[PDB]
Amino acid sequence: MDALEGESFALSFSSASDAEFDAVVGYLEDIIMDDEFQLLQRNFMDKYYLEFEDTEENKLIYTPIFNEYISLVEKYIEEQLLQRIPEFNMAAFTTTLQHHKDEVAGDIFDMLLTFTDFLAFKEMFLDYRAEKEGRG
Repeated sequence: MDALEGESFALSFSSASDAEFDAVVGYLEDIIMDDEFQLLQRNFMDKYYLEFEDTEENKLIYTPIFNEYISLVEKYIEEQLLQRIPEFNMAAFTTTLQHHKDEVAGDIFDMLLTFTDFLAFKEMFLDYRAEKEGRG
């Protein structure tokens, strides 16, 4: 496939349009495949997947555990990005990302989606434990 697009796109300064946005997406993938990231993720997931048990009642332990993930993992990603971008805005980034999910690789964000999607977070752990029993 081949096309020609580039006339009314952007005025003169490209950034939040797709130039800078995409740039961030790249720096993200570099960390996702990063060895140090694989260790940290699996390290905490080893305990988290244990606490998250399929039950009919809701436990209060889910509140502290969740906050820990947002302060440990979510914060980790932010810090790593700021190391090169002191003017980064993770707040406005994530908000717009929700809609930009139509352009950016959805399969990739699906992982980060666990930032608020409690359904993806839980389903993620339950799926991890299922693989331990050999299935799929």
